Amino acid sequence: PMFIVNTNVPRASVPDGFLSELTQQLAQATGKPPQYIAVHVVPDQLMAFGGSSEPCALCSLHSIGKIGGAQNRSYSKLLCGLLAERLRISPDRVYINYYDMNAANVGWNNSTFA
Amino acid sequence: PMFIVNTNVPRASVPDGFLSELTQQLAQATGKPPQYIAVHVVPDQLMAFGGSSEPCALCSLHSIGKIGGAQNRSYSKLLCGLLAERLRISPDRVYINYYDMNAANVGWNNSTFA
Amino acid sequence: PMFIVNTNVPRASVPDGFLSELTQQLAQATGKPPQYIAVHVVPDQLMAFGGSSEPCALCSLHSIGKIGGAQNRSYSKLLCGLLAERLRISPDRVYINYYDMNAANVGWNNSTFA
Ligand SMILES: O=C(O/N=C/c1ccc(O)c(F)c1)C1CCCCC1
Ligand SMILES: O=C(O/N=C/c1ccc(O)c(F)c1)C1CCCCC1
Repeated sequence: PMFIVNTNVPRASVPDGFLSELTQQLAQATGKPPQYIAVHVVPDQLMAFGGSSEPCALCSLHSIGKIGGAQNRSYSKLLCGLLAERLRISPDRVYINYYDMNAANVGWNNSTFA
Repeated sequence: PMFIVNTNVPRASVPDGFLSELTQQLAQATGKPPQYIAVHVVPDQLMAFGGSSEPCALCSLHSIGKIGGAQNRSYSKLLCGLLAERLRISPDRVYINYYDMNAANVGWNNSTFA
Repeated sequence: PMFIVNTNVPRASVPDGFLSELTQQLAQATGKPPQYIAVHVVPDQLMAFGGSSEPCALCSLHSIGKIGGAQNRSYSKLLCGLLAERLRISPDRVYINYYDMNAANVGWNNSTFA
């Protein structure tokens, strides 16, 4: 799985251990080994949500399977919770795009997961 | 809707009010309330288009519905026009990927839009 | 085609000519005219792969067609090879998401490719 967070929150406001927490929590939530989890946080972005520049986040979670109605609701609760607690971003100013990737469309280690 | 623009144009060349203009124009074009529109501009990027480092932009527009042949052509005219007028980027050096998202695959406020 | 690479490798470690090499190699691999190839490299990123902050890369390749099982394996060999040789990133710390875009969903020059 791959989780990316783009936010206007300042780099200094991202707490130590944030990437490790995301990795652990996502491994738990998706049921995939943490060794396969990639996380990426991009602070200090020029963005607006609803026409406002208050703290917000635009994210994406890509996974080969483990994507669906109920699972995505669970992921959203978990991730919005983390963003709210760690980055002080209101859940209603967070968008998370979920992508169910086909194994043949994910490259890794000179080949794909097909 | 979520609109992201990545460009090699310098931050200083992005006019004040650009995010607000994108928000307003997108609300009008998509027919959705501005409160749901998210915009993200990323300047000073290391990119090339056609092998050239002249001004260019790689963008994406994600929306739950309101994506299709005719609509996308209209979105492209609007957005390329704005990029040309505000950032001085030639329309033929702009790529905009459109994504019609399923409500179940968009997280927001601790849940999804499903 | 559009290729984007996000990495924690420092800007200074990206060799001169890297964007041109990616452009030429992608033109060759996809069979697409070089003038239609867009490349974007984003260094100095805050990311982790498998919980580790050792050099890694999260990438994406979007193309209208020319995406499939065998082709993606070939693209992965090519791109991981380039990332390993030029940025010193181990192939097993690279993820590349492949997207087969519909011509109607790609905007360019005030319209789409439909
Ligand atoms: O590592 C990933 O997650 N997928 C794991 C996975 C679980 C079961 C399975 O059968 C697979 F083929 C792959 C990918 C990383 C790149 C973005 C898509 C998910
Ligand atoms: O807020 C968004 O736009 N979609 C709005 C929307 C309009 C009509 C509709 O029936 C929907 F289910 C959703 C999403 C934000 C995340 C990226 C995809 C668009």
